[PDB]
Amino acid sequence: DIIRFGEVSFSQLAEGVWMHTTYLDLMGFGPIPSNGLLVVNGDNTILVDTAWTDEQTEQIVAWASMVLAKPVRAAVVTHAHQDKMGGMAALHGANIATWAHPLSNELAPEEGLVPARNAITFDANGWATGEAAQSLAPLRLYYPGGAHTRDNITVGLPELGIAFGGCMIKAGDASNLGNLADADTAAYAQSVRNFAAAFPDARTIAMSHSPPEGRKAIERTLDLAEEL
Amino acid sequence: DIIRFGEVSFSQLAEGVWMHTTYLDLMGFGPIPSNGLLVVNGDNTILVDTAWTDEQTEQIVAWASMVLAKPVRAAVVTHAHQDKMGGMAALHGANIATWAHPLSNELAPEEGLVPARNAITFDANGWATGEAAQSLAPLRLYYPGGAHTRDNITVGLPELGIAFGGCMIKAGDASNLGNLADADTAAYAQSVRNFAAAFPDARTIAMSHSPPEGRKAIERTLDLAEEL
Ligand SMILES: [Cl-]
Ligand SMILES: [Cl-]
Ligand SMILES: [Zn+2]
Ligand SMILES: [Zn+2]
Ligand SMILES: [Zn+2]
Ligand SMILES: [Zn+2]
Repeated sequence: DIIRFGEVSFSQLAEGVWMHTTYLDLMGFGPIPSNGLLVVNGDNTILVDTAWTDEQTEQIVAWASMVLAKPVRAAVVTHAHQDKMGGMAALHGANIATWAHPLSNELAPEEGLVPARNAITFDANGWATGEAAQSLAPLRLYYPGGAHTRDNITVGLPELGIAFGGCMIKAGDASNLGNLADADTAAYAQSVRNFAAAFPDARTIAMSHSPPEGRKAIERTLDLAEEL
Repeated sequence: DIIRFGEVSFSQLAEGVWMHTTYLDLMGFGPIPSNGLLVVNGDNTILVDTAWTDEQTEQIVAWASMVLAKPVRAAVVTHAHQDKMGGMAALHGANIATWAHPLSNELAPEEGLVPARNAITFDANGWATGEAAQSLAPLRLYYPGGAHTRDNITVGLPELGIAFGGCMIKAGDASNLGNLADADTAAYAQSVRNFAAAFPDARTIAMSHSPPEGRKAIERTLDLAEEL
């Protein structure tokens, strides 16, 4: 079931938790879907990942404030690629506090992308702490290590049993890990393992480029990551 | 009009000149087409580019020897990416002399690809000379400079008015230059210009990822390359 608003497709994964999907024909080979989340916190929403473009990101922001009546107050992006950070400028124009891994902010300019305004502090165990943890709660943010990119992070909602693997996690029937141009192939398997252990009980596994699934998406991804 | 043989699609562009198209779902976003050529030289064919895989390349080789009755005697590859060099092992297994730009041979191992057995000697003007020019005639091979990759080369057939731009050239209605992960963005425009001037009279412009077209494909590609 899907609500289509402008260029955006919204699906409810759980109460207060929506998925947004937008498309871009990145390389002329056909439109590519990209998935993020909208997480309701009281009278507002947390945005996980932008759409591909400013204009698509603006449509997400308007949907949250005008249809959900839960305007976006903070956003976190899962690494410095265009499907996850392409609309950063629209967020900053709306004066929305934005958050990323410190390495995503270093890498974004060379990628043609705008850095977030805040660095997430991750503790020595890979969990967010400090201002990021407090402001983005109930979301739990976890850095699993290098995989799809060196800066990729993951976000979880343990109470609801939902964990979002970003672009690191691929579908349970994947034949490949998608775009490895900036991947960390040596660490990929272990970082999948860390993520699986960071959210050991979540049964709903969401990811950037295919719809939500069960934990087999982790199993297939690790299998693929192990034969790199 | 298209002949489908196994996984391969063959189109005749001119007498003695065929196009081969094969598909691979490279990143899980849908199958991607890749185009090469089969050029009849007397009782044999010259192969321009492999298919995505050994198995697809073997089907091209069998088609040439068994249906065309013009077995492949030499092959040239237009740079070190999988759509152009993925089936190098099948060529060498068939004992087919293979040829590439010297930089494609240096780059191929890190890409997971097998180097060709011969380096093409390009003269100071970017045209092939020596053994490559003699053995691959009537094909004219031209190095335009860095663009889609630093090693990309182009092949022409002036008498037939056909010029093949590889992956450097994109379609007349392209919105982007496809996969720029290894591109040379500073030199891209000038190398498109060099190619356009290397084959100034060809009216049929073939390329890797869309069907043959007129010279507007050059015009649109350069326009895109100029705004990088
Ligand atoms: Cl969990
Ligand atoms: Cl010409
Ligand atoms: Zn990515
Ligand atoms: Zn992605
Ligand atoms: Zn290429
Ligand atoms: Zn290509």
